[PDB]
Amino acid sequence: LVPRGSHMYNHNEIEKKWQTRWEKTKAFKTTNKSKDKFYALDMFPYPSGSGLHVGHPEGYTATDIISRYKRLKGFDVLHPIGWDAFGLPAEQYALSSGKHPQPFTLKNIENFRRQLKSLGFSFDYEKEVNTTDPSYYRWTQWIFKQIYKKGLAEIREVDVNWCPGLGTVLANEEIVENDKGEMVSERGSFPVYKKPMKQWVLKITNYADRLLEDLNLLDWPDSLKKLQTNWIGKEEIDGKITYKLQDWIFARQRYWGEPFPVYFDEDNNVYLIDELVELPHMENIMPSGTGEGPLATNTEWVQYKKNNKIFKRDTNTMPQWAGSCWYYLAYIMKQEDGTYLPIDSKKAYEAFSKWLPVDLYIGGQEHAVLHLLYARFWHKILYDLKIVPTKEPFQKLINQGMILGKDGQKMSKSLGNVVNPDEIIQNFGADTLRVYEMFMGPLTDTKKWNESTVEATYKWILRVKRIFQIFIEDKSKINSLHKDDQFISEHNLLIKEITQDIEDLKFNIMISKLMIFVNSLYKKEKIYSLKPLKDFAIMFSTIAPHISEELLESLGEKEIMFQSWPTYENNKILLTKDIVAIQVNGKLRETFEIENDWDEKRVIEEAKKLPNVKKILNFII
Ligand SMILES: CC(C)C[C@H](N)C(=O)NS(=O)(=O)OC[C@H]1O[C@@H](n2cnc3c(N)ncnc32)[C@H](O)[C@@H]1O
Repeated sequence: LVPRGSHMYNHNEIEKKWQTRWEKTKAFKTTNKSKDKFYALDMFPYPSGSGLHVGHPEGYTATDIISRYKRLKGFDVLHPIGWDAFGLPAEQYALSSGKHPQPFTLKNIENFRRQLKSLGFSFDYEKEVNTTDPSYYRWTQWIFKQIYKKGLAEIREVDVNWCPGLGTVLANEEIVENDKGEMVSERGSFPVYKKPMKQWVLKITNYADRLLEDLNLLDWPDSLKKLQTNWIGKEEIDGKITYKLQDWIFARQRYWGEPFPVYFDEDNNVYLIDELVELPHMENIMPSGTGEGPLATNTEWVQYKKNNKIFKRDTNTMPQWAGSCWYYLAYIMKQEDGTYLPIDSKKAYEAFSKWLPVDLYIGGQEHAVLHLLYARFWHKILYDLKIVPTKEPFQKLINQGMILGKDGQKMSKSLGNVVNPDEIIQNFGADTLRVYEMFMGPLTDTKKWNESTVEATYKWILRVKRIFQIFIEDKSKINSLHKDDQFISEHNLLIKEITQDIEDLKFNIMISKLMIFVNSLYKKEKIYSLKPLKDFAIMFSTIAPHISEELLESLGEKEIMFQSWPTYENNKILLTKDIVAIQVNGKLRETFEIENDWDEKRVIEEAKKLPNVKKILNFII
C-alpha cells in the first residue's frame, strides 16, 4: 500500500526542497572552525550495477547520524563519498552489458550520485574521489613504486589461483571454498586452481607480525580481529615461524585497472617510470585466457621507446584493491579546485595529522581479509616511510549487518532479491527509508526487508508531523504556566537518553525512545513550551533530516546547519542516581553516574572506559 490522500504527507516535495537548500547553502561543506575533528567514513561503493539497492544505505545512514550529530556538537566533520571504479566490479558490469567501461562507469556513477543525493546523506561532494581519474591513480602508481623501492614488490614464481572464467590470476584472499570443498572466486564463484606462474607479489608476509600485533590498538569487532588473526595464521612449527598468509598476488590479466608504471629490458630487469602512466583507450579489451592481459596486444603502447632503445611495458593491471587501499587519504588530499595535494607534501602530512585515524568506519564484514587487511598493509608501509602519522588507518570499525531480501538471502543484484531504493524513495520518502533501516534492528544484526514495517514507519513519520501541527498551529496549546513537572522531566531525559543511544550506535532503541515521547505528546492537552518540539526536531534531523528541517522551519527556527545539539538540565529530571568520583592515586580525574546498585567489581571496568582515567574510586599502585 503506497501512501495517498489522508494517509500521506508531501514527502517528495519536502525532500526535494531541502536537498536543494542544502546544496545552495553548502550545508555539508567540511569546515575548519574547531579543534574538534571527526572523520566518519563509509565504504565507498562500486559502480557495478545501474544503481544502489536498499542494502547500501544502511551503513551510510548510520555514519550519517553520527556525522550530523557531530556537526551539531560543533565538530569539523569529514564525511565523504566517492567511486571505487577500477578493477573487476566495474569492468564485469560493463562487459556483461556490452559497454566500454570508460563511458559506462561515468554514466552509472551519475545515477549513484543522484540516488545518494536523494537520500540526503551529508556528504561534501567537493571531496569526491574516483579511483579511475588519472589525477587519482597517479598516486596509486606512486604508492606502488614506493612499495617497490622499499623492497616490498617483486615478480616471482608462486603458486597462483588461475581463474579460467576470468582470464586472470586472483589472490588467495579472493578465493573461497564452496559446499563441496571446491575453490571458487569470491566474486562470481568462478572455479580456480593452483598453478605456478611468475607474477607480481606484494610482500605482505613481511608485515604479518605487525598486522597481527597492532590489532591490539584497534576498536574493531572481535569477529573481525579473529578473521584476520586466523587468516594470518602465525604458527611455530618445528622451529620455523610460518604463516598461512602468503604474499599478495597483485597483477591482473585484465584491461580495466591501473597500469604498472614499469618497463622491462631484454633480461627482464624492472625499470620504474616517474610520471603517471595512463591506461590507453582500447576497444579490444576482452581477456584472452593466455596468461597475458589485453594490454599485451597493444603493440605500439607496449613498445616503450627510451634513449633509442625499445623496451617492453608491463602488460598487467592492478586489482580493484589498489585504489581502495588509500582512498581515505585521498579525501584529505582532495582540494576544492579538483586537484590533490601531493601525498608526500608537508601540507598533506599536516592535513593527515589533523584528520587521521578515521574515527568511525562502517562497512561490511566481507572485506575482513580483503580491503580491511590490504589497506592496513599499505598504511603501515606509508607510516614506515613517514608519509602518514598514524600506525593504523581506521580506529573504530563497525560491520553493519546485511539486509536480506524476502528470500532470506543477503540482498544483492547477483541473487536477484533486490528492492530498488528509487521506488521506496518515490513512494515513502528517504526519511522513511532511513528511519526504517535503523529500526529494523541492532545495526550489527542481519535483517530481512519487510514491506509492512516500511508502511508502519511512514505512518509514524506522518504521526510526528501531525503532533507538531497540533501544538504549533494552535497557540493556546502552549502555555508556560502549565503544570506538568513529569513532562519537563521526560523532555530533559529524552535529550540525555537519545544522546547516549547515538553515542552507543543503538539507533533502533533511539527511535523507540522518540516514539515513546511522541506517545506522551499525544496525551497532553497543553505543554509548557515549544522547546521540546525544537529539541525533538534537531535530534530527529540526524536520522530524518528532510522532515526535521521542515518541522524546524514551521517552528520559526533556523536551519539545521546553524543549530546546536540540545542541552538538558539534570535538575529537571525527576530521579537522580549516585555520582562516583574516580581518582588516580588520591587526585580527582573523573566523575560519573552509576545507574542502579547492580554490580560493584564489574563496574570498576566502567570507570576504565571514560576518556579521562558508590562514593570514591581511588586507584593506588
Ligand atoms: C572500501 C571498498 C573496498 C568497498 C567496496 N567498494 C564495496 O564493498 N562496494 S559496495 O558497493 O559493494 O558496497 C558498499 C557498501 O555497502 C554495503 N552493502 C552491500 N550490500 C549490503 C546489504 N545487503 N546490506 C547492508 N549493506 C550492504 C557493503 O558491505 C559496503 O560497506
